[PDB]
Amino acid sequence: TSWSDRLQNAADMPANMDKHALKKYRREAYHRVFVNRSLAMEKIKCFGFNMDYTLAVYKSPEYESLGFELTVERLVSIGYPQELLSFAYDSTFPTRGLVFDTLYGNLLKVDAYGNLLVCAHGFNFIRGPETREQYPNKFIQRDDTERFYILNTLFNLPETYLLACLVDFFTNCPRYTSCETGFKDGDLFMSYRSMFQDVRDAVDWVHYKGSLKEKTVENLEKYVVKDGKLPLLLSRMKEVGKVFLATNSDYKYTDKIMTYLFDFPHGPKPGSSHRPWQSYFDLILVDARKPLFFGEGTVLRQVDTKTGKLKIGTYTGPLQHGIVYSGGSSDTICDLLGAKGKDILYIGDHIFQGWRTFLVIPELAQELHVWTDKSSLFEELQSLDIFLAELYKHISSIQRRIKKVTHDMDMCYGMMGSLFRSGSRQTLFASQVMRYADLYAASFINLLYYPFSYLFRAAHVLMPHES
Amino acid sequence: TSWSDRLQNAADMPANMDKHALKKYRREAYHRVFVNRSLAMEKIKCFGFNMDYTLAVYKSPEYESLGFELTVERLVSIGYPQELLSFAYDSTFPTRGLVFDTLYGNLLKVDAYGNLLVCAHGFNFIRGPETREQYPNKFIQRDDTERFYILNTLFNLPETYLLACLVDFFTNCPRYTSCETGFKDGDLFMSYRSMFQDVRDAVDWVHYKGSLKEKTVENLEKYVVKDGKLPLLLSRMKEVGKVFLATNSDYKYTDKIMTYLFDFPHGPKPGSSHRPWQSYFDLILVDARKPLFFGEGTVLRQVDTKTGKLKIGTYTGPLQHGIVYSGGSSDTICDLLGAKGKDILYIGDHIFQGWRTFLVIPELAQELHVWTDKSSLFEELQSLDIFLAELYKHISSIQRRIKKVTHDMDMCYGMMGSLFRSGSRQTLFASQVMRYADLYAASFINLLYYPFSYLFRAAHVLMPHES
Amino acid sequence: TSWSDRLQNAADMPANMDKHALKKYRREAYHRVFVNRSLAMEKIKCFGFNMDYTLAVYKSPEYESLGFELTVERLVSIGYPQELLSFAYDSTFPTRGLVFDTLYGNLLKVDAYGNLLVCAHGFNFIRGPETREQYPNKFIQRDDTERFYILNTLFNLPETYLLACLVDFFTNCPRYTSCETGFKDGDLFMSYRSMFQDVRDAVDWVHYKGSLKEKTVENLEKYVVKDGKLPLLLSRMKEVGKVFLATNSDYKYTDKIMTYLFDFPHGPKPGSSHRPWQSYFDLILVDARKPLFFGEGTVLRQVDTKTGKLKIGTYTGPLQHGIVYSGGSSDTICDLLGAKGKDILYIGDHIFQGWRTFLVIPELAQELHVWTDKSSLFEELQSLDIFLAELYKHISSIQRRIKKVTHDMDMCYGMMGSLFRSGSRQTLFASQVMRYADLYAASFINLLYYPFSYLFRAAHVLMPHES
Amino acid sequence: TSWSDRLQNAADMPANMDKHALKKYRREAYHRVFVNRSLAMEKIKCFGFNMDYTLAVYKSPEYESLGFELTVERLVSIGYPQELLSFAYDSTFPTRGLVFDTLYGNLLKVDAYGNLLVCAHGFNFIRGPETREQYPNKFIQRDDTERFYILNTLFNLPETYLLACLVDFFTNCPRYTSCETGFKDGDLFMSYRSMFQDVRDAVDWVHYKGSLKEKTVENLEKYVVKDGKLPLLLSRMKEVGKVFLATNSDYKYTDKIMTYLFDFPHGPKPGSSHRPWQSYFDLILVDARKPLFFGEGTVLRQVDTKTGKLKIGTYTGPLQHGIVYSGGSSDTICDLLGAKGKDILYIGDHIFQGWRTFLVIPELAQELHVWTDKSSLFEELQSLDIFLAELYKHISSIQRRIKKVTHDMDMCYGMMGSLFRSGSRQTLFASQVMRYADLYAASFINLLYYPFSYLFRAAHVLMPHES
Repeated sequence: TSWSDRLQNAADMPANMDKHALKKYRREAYHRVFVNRSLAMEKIKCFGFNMDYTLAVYKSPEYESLGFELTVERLVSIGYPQELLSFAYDSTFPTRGLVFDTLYGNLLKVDAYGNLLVCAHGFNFIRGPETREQYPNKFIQRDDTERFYILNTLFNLPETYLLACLVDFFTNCPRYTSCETGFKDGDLFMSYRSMFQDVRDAVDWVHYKGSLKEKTVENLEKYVVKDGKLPLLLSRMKEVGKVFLATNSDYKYTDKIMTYLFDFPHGPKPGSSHRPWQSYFDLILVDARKPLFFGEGTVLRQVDTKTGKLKIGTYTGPLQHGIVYSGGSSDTICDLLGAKGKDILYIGDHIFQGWRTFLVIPELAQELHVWTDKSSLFEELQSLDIFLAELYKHISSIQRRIKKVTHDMDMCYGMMGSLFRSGSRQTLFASQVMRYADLYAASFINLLYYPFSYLFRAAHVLMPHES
Repeated sequence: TSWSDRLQNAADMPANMDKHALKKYRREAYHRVFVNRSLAMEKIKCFGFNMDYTLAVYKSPEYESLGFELTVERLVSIGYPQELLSFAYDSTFPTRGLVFDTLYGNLLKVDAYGNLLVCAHGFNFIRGPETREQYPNKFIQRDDTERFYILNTLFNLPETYLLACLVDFFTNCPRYTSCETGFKDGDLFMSYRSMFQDVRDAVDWVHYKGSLKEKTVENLEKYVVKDGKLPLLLSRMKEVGKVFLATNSDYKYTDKIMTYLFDFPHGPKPGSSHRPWQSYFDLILVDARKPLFFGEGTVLRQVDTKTGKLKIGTYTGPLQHGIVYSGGSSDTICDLLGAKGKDILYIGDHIFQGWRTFLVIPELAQELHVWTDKSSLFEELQSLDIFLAELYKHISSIQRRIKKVTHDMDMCYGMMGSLFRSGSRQTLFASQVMRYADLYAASFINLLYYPFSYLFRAAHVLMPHES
Repeated sequence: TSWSDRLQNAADMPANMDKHALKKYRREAYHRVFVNRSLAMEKIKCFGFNMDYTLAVYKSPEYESLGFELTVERLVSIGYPQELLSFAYDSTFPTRGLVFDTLYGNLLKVDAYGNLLVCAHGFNFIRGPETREQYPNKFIQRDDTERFYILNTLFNLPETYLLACLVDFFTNCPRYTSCETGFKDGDLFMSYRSMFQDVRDAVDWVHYKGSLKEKTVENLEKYVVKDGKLPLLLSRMKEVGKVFLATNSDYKYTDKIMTYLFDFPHGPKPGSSHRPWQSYFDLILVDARKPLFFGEGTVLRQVDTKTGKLKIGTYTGPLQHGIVYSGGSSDTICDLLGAKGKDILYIGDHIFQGWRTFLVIPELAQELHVWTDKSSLFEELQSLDIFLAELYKHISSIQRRIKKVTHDMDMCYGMMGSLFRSGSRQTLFASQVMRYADLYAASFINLLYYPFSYLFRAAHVLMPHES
Repeated sequence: TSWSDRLQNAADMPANMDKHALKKYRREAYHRVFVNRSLAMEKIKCFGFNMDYTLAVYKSPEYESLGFELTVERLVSIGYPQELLSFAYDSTFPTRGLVFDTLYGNLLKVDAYGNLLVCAHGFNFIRGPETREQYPNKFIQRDDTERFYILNTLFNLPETYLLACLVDFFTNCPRYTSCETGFKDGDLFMSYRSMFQDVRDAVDWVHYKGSLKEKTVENLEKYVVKDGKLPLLLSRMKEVGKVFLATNSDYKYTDKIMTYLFDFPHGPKPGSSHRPWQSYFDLILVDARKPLFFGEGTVLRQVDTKTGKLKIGTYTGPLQHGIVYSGGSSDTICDLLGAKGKDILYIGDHIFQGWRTFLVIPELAQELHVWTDKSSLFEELQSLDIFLAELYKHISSIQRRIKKVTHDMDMCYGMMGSLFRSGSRQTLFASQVMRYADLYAASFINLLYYPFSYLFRAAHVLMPHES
């Protein structure tokens, strides 16, 4: 069961909206909204949305698999060897948030402080003594952005796997000779950095210039989760505040996707008349150019919605319906909606004054199921950790047991472990979720199970001396 | 009782070094080392020290009071009105870590996200509706470094108070007319920013060009804590690894201070021969120029210890005793000591690859005593917070009670509240301690009560969905 | 007669290489190499070449006209009104080096100090009092790169004209209302900056993603000057040093163009066997990414010349023939050729340690012919200028005569005047030629008329007090 | 005869102000204003002045000699060896504008393109083959500001000489061993960069914290040129526009100096009543902080002229007399004077929108006298250069004669040659004068010999192809 199977299983449920129905439903972890920082819902005046992996949850492993194959085909088409065509996408290998080391050709899982949790070269997992040869203190400086690339997004999933496949292919194929920083074909030296750049370029091309969008849109049932509860949540939000869409996609793609997502023989609830997806938003903005959108942005433009092209000129005046914007900035959205900063909840799949944030983490659906299965393994980890400290206070192969249990726990998630941790150690990714997302969940649909004056309450944080 | 009275009270204790003596002593909060991130002491190869507020704990309120009066006298001497001489330092007003808003002339206490916890203009505490006139969402952007200055250090204590005294003086004196961004004397407009810059300049002058050092050094008994347990801890550290000093002070000041700190009729333990302070360090570095020291540093120089002046030339070769360095960088120290990054524990009073860190927070001695007195007040705060969320889930003047209890709790610390929080809300400062200090305590002497293979163990951190 | 007609007329000449034939030929201005800074040819070890407008001189006005029409068609295709299709390229309007002011929608000709020489909004030439309304001291700051874009290159010729056509169209068409900073279509405001960005984007697209290259290469006789003297000069250079090509074009385009340029029934001289264009270069580098090429560059790659695609890997070793590189940097070229800086003459059409520089200015052929026709007009300008200063030393409508003669002289060049001056005032462009080009000429073929040990001699420069 | 003897000789002349008296006086080079760029004096609305080396011309070699000795004494006082006290300042060695290479300890004279004209290590002049060992193409990159320091100002004269004295001392003294990048005293290595930084620090200290100002002001007759024609020129300027002073000096120093400069028993002309120096300026600004003054500046303050200290507050309103400002910016001056950019002539000794510029070059007085003596030597240089090019066109020891004559010409200026050239090659400094100074002269007093509607006329500049 993929995480998107879990989302699609819950998506097939009709909404029972009775008071205690919604109450007993948000006991179940997969349907809860988790809280890093308290947030009074009653004080939210606008709800903003990204499209991709937020409203439009691409099905897994199919969509990753499509991205992977189109990227492989782009690499072959620009000169990569034919053997690449025999790769097939394996959803059990990649974990989101890995670091690619372009110097050595390794994928690294790290904590917030640069400590290495997992190191793999191709499909070989480096450990202990041999890791320290390339990572002296088992440490990487993540802000050496010229060397290390953080594979942070869900669109980075196929290329996470592809990079491993390639290092493995060049490392094991006898045409090639392995080096520390790349590989030779006869006297021809190819660095892992050049190779990483070709992949990155090929992923960009598939998205901006290749057939990814085209192939998605011809089979939306295969590639995109559809949930009848979407128009219901959005119409409920529009009762209590304004709703907006800000997406990086162009207008034609957004329209095709959004039309599919609202394509039910009904509107908010069954039995009601269907309405156009545009009717659910007070403001629709495409070609947003995030993350630049959140800074200086680009000039505000306006789409001719019959042609999908930009108008010559932009409607100057106040917010009125019918209009679709393009570019601009998040500050321009505030001005148009008449609401600033903490009055705004922005719901998206990516971790980037000051809007409140709801982070959708689609993997959380499967992570939650494994987490509860492993509870014993984690509890033992805590005990060993506690007992180890007891020994040092005043033979001591508790360390090897700690190493063993940590591996076992991790393998249940896939080869690169949990998104959020390796054994008792939190990932870079988990720390950034905690620092940057006020609220997070497997799906934003989970908001539907809470009343709109709900006070989301974070646990009181105490310093070590306060506890 | 000042925090430095607490440190000086514990400093008058001889060291009972029996096994269970040290065990039962580090139950008591004021003598514990607190742990943000686990640290195996057995793996530490070098211990590094800042001098000021670390080895040399300046007595409070006397030292702040000396800084304050010399700074006031500098301002008068450069053209400030005579009424400044009737100011007297009040240790109950300043809390460390306040933000001075140079636009409006307010001191602000803030959380890590920019939310205003406390706003005071002079000695008037702005609240609710009137705060929102200048701080629209009750929010400041701390990284607008041209407007906001964070009064982060213990040397900033007198000027925190001085800035308040000045705004209060100009605001209430009838020679002057108040404006939003400063004040007039007839047609003469003086901004709060100019005024803040004069104070900052005057504090710098007192330290670098005035009589602060001179007045300290003529009365060390009045201004500096002396603790006979210092040579004992340091000699214990030198048994298990290397010890170094890196200070911003010049050689003559360091020598005067360090000689006083080792001035006992004995060495490590009573009954042992006294030794020079220099014998306790494998490496001594002065004129360090922190924080530049931690980056590119400056060229490595060497002090002629009979004159206190730089030698022409620097000893190129390996670490040998007798030598005192000047300038250089933290990377140069690693090279000389033959140990990198996580092998090093650096002990200092200020929050700035990668050395482990022990943060000395002298105020923690008094904060800990108030914390335990207020436990009831905090517990009520938690209950109200929890009960408030219960109401919103489905008249509601729980908010006014929350506002009231928060004030009451805060006033026990002084007018600007606790260093670490305002009621249930953590300060910017507390967050930075948690992010940047592996270990922290009221005093580094607390290390003496733990065995040198101790494993300092942080609580396992769980994400909201893991708990 | 276009400048490229002049180049093509001289290109139809066979080379008479007798000693005094070449001597009497380089008396004639159009065949001379002009010298800003002395250069001993005997000391040059390598000759480097850009392709475009250097080896491959695109015919004018045809090539500009092709660029213009493909750019117009791109704008219409993305939403610009149909009336754009009735524009036709006018080679008499643009002068190279104009500044587009994106705030006001004006083309400006300026001197090196920011002084306005010519201001045109669409096809209306603003003068005197009305210029000072938008340019207070008749001055622009060229390094305000967000506002002002310098239309420096020969590829900028069509868009120089296009920008004028567009401002004129929107200004005179009654669908639209004129504003200071753009224009309205009803309530729709379009800024000149947005409009400039669309043009710039459309020019980029025509070059990188549209049919410009395709249409060039299907009719090379119409679009590119062919000169039988090219292989002769290059073979002469290869006798005395190394020859290299560094171009931004990809391999397939370069090969098509370069094959055409060497397509004669003969090699260096008539009667000799034809050889491949590649045989004339010790080093060939494509996808150079200038100007980044001159700094950090990109990784050095290698082209598979049978497919036109990059090889996986790059030949590590010393320079050997057969190899074609891609990317890299100018420092990598030096390493490969074994010659640095002043040992290298780089021949190109664009003004960008330290290679010597030969600047090809194709317009110089027509500018030289007008210059000599206007000699009287310029001489009068000097006299009026001198006589004006005589009056002020001690009614004075010498200023209006100076204004009149300056206009008359300028109109002989086209509407925006000479590339190098407006009357007695030198352009920004002329100053940059003098500062940055050691040698310059209408064509690099002019090198053929000088012996290869020639000492190019600049006039001794004297300061005003030395003269 | 020093350059300041020449200025003081002309300063002893009374002003004969008859029409043709002033006409025949500005035939003589030493009394002319030279013109790089034309400037209509009739269009100038404000005249701005720096103080130092502009209004206050420090006598040479005395003032350099005072700076030198106080700097030497500062170095000894901070640990430099006693032998430094036996240095004596030699005004024949330094030429302004030399580059100190902190890597190798050489002074370099360079042209605008980085070409080495003169290289000296201590007092040894490196030539030919041995220069190329450290400067591969005889070239330095001046914008490598971490390595190369340009000794641009007249205050840099003593330290130019001092740096040479020191390299010579450490190189020839047998306590020390020479290295490529510094020198050893036993095992102690001292780099030339550290040594350069100590000198630079010591020069700064002498100026800001030592006795330079004090020693100047106690003997103004010895250190500062006094010219009775100063009040006359300034009063003439104030007839036709506004006059302002912007200086980096504080108020007390400025007042002492300016009082001395106006200390005559008369005002503008003999026979007229004396007036205070302040009466000659519409605006007086001290503590200007140039060059920051020309950018963002610092806050505008106001001096209490009875105490010399800053007022608390600044007079907000329009320009009125009596007021003395401090800090601020050049934009603030424009606002106060009601005149922008090209309406302003700024007269100073240093080469730094857009004020017109008059550069005072005190050395020009002696340079002009040598220039005319060497006219033959330069004319031969031109002939050899021309004849050399004639040979290469088609044994050739014209090069050694060119090398010889160039040396001979140069030695007439002092050991480091002319400020403006080495033989036929212009210095970096000469190029910057030509690029940045509209007008220049040995003294600004030269303005007195031109009528105030004079049109300063630059020679028409032609490109090589236009001539």
